[PDB]
Amino acid sequence: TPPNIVLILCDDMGFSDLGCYGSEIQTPNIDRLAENGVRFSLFKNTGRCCPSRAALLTGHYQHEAGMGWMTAVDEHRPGYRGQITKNIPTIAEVMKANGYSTYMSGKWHVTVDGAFDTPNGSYPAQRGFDKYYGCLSGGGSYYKPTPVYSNLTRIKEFPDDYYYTTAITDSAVSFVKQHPTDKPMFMYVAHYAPHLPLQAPADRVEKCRDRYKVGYDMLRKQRFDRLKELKFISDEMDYPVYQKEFDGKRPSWETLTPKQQEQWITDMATYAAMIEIVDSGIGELVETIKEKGMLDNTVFIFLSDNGATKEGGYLGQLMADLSNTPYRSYKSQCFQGGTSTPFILSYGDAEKNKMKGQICRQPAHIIDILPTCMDIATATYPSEFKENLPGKSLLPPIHGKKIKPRELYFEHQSSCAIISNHWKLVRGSRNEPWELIDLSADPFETKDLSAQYPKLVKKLEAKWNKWAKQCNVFPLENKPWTERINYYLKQNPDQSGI
Ligand SMILES: CC(=O)N[C@@H]1[C@@H](O)[C@H](O[C@@H]2O[C@H](CO)[C@H](O)[C@H](O)[C@H]2O)[C@@H](CO)O[C@@H]1O
Ligand SMILES: [Ca+2]
Repeated sequence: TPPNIVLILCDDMGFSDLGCYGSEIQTPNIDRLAENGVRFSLFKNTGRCCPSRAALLTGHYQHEAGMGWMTAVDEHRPGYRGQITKNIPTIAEVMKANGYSTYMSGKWHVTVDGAFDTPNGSYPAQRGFDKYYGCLSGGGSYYKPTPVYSNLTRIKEFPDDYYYTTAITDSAVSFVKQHPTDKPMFMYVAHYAPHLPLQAPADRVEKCRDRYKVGYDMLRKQRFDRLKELKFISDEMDYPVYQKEFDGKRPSWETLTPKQQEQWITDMATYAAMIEIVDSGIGELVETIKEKGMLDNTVFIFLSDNGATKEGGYLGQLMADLSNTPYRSYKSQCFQGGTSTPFILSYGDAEKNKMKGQICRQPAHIIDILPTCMDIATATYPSEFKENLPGKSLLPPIHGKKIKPRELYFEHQSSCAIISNHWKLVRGSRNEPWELIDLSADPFETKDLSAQYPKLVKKLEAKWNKWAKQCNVFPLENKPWTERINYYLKQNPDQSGI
């Protein structure tokens, strides 16, 4: 059979949150996949949950798939349907067409929020997955997610010790146990952790608490120094302290009150525990693949949907500053902090890892997941659809072939970016000017060159506008969350996603 693929996606995890990307968070099972396999330094995602999940599932830019913004509202306009289109197959439908058994555990977040009570054609088990267990929602608690579905069956009752991360791991383990080993398996594990709220069993929090007592300044510099030791960042690079995003008043650890420090420690220890429990679960899933005799014919892939968030509030922004090290800004904008993710690709067969323990510096985007999975599987695109995938297989550069130049596109809430070769043109919103960043010299986006290269600003801006028009990105929208939902509910309260 062609190789099994286990595709693991964490939620709002920052660039340096894994041990193998310089973390104080202990991720021994993920780090072992990295040691066996390859880590990417320049893998980017969209900056937000629903767009990243649409792009991952389709291999297309988010607006082409109908998810320019979020499942919170269907805007009833091209690019912004709050839901993945029927008109582009998902990775599950592609793998199924090539004889794969398809399983998904965890967070979907590409079905319109108004369609949570009855399947509307966009549910996981209607879009290529033979088995699904998880919550369709992008939000909610670890103790009672809603709505939870087993395929198309609504689950209303939960055992008294329910924890969503544990249920995701246990459902994935159960799918592998039941998997007929004469068939290839495609397994998507969409973890909720470390998405808010901050919830974890007390023993795992207390296991993490001590290391956070030193505060974020000591921990953040230590992550930076580990990123140099690990060869993610050149020895000469200065430790970046970001002031712009804190309105010029970034509070040093010593500036917080005792009560604020104690709350930051508890919050970050809880965040760490949430990731450690995912890592324990990855351990369990790897153990199950071994027991089933599947390891030597399995490929593991790990990434995050978007950078760490400041949505938790003031102390949450300081958590996200630490998590996104060395990069600026957060989830929901197109700077490096919101868009940079770890990316690991690990063959269970040691001999199939041609860059064992190394970093691959191929620039890449979450659109690359589907063509990479099709290359692993020697899979053909379903014959009823024209194959127009904009992304690239990432297999050639980890099998010794030369890095290829990329042109990558970003938009979220009128935050916009194009990466073209070593250049990044980026804006925080339509209310902020384009900034031109030389990523080769200035990966932390600290020095705007736009005044120095006005012709290049114009060329990159024109490339971005051509992409945006072609992908149904326009018009841009930046109304904040509640105002935006109310506006489009008023325009058209049909949130059925039919
Ligand atoms: C109640 C309310 O209006 N809160 C909103 C948040 O929902 C929103 O955060 C997003 O929430 C969705 C919910 O499915 C996902 O959890 C997503 O990951 C979040 O980005 C934020 C956005 O800034 O605004 C309010 O807090
Ligand atoms: Ca997310």
